[PDB]
Amino acid sequence: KETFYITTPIYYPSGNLHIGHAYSTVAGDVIARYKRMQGYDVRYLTGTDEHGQKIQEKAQKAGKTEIEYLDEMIAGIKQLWAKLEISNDDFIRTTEERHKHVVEQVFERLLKQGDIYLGEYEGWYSVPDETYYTESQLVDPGGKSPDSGHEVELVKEESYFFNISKYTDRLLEFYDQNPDFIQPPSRKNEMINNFIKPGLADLAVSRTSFNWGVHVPSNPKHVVYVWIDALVNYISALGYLSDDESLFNKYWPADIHLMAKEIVRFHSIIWPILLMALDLPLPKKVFAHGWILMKDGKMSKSKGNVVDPNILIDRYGLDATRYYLMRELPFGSDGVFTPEAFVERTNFDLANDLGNLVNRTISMVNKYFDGELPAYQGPLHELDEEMEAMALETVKSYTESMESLQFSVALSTVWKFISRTNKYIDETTPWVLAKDDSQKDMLGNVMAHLVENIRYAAVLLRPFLTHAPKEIFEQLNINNPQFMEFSSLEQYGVLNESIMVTGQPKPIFP
Ligand SMILES: Nc1ncnc2c1ncn2[C@@H]1O[C@H](COP(=O)(O)OP(=O)(O)OP(=O)(O)O)[C@@H](O)[C@H]1O
Repeated sequence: KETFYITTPIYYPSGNLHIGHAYSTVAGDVIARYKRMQGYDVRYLTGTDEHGQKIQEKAQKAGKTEIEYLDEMIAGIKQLWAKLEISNDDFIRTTEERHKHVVEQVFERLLKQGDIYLGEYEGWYSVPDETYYTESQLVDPGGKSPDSGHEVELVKEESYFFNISKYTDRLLEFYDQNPDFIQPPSRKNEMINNFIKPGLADLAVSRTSFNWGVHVPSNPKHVVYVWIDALVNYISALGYLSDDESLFNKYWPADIHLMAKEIVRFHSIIWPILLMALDLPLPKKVFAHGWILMKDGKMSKSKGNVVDPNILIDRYGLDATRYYLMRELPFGSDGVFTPEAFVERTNFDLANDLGNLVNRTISMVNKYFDGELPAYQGPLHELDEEMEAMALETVKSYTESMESLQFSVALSTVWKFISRTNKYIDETTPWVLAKDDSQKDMLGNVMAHLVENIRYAAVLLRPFLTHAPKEIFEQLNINNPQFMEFSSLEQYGVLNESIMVTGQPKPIFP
């Protein structure tokens, strides 16, 4: 079987994870499940970026040691992914020796090759802006930020520097060979002012001002700078430079690195250059989504302008939480959270459109045939040929949207099919057919189309929702695992033996 490897970013446990982090991890989970259903050998990784001054500060901020603070935070994150039913195959932590050893190895290798050299970084850090500046960029100079008005802090410390400019021609050559590397196309607007043409400055890849992180074996006063440390997670979790590299050679290069837009530059410039320096294959694709916003900007874990996903899961359930994120907030833009939109998505799309349809269909199969669904014969009603064609086009359109990670467009397309199946009841009028004994076949045909239409939706929603499709298969009494796969949607009319549906149809209530 063909392999597929997808990653989220390793999240910085500086606070509790909000719904933006949930979107990222659910989005990657949707693809993982989707790819497993297509017949790929999938590995899906997530994790925690546990080193840095920022973690060292947040442990200070919560008046506590480094490793005690983290253990408590990592427990909460694993509990969240458990509650979200994320099908991640592994959880990488940068504090683990399996990661650390590889970072140490990589860093000493770059040292041996001459790629890195000892020096001093001198610059101007704006405390509010969280961005470094040169002295010429300062306003009223020891000066003000050009972006804001806050005066800057002078930062001088020993640092290793990585000669990245020599990989410029190979990087530009890689972009030419892989013009669709960054998806969606709007996200390579993050590559504006990239400095590749005029010349990339040597990157400061270690700190001496703090001591929390991966220490450089040659010079332990230095700690490896957080971004090269963090990016190693994608290859270290597969056992790169360990005594078993079987996962690395099976899954690398990664098919998708998933993220939000603000780390496209890091994943598109620094990460391929690092891989080039190790003579490793480059990632296939970078998929970057937008931000969930509030009323004071992007949802931020250090700021606290957040919605806790535990609140949404506890109150409304898992399916409503997962559906809302994927449907309401498109991959290719930013989006505002509101409690209004959440209940509308929950009640109108899930409980009504899908939930009514299932209840209506089972109620009529119980009423007219005593639960005994007649087998699919063919498109016997005059509308069936178009509707069966629509079902096939729904799967094809769904596929196109899913391959480009347009999750809201895929779900929107699925919901047009669900709505049309509700309208199919209205315009066929089974209750009227049921009065005439001579129309029993047509009535059977109509019920058969309703059940098959529902099965199409349920299969397509398996990557998105973990409970409701399973609940739908149980009530309709589709036990065969074959009828739950994508391949069974390739031709309409799967159920050609009669089926007994449930006698006590409960609400699906997704
Ligand atoms: N508002 C958001 N919308 C979507 N994704 C988000 C959001 N915030 C964080 N993420 C996800 O987390 C990744 C960034 O992880 P990070 O660890 O920095 O959390 P943070 O909230 O961005 O940081 P900070 O702690 O500085 O606010 C993004 O690339 C994205 O995957």
